[PDB]
Amino acid sequence: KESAAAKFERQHMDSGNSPSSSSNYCNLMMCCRKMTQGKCKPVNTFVHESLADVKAVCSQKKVTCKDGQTNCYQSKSTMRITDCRETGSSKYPNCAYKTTQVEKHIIVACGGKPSVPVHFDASV
Repeated sequence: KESAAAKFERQHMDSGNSPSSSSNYCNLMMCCRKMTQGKCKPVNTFVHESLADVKAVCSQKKVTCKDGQTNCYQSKSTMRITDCRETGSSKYPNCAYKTTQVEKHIIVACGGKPSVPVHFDASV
């Protein structure tokens, strides 16, 4: 019975800067949050930075996304994301995730008074 945001965050703001590894965080978080149910997540972008800033990003700069949908917000600065993907190897229940470390502006979706980020659009 989360306000969406908290769960969205735990699915996305993995947290803690770490410019290394890749696969480890990818599979670890998915396992930890047991999102490796019925079918696993072919793509998901894991943020590894100050969760406090995410709530600020939400309340920083609206950008018209590649649709003009929601009211998506671009981060102040480029943040550490580990862009997580299932390799052409992932075989549920033997799911196999691999991340791509990139420093890009997360594009988050804020709402749900008091305004908190509840979805993600993309990162650039």
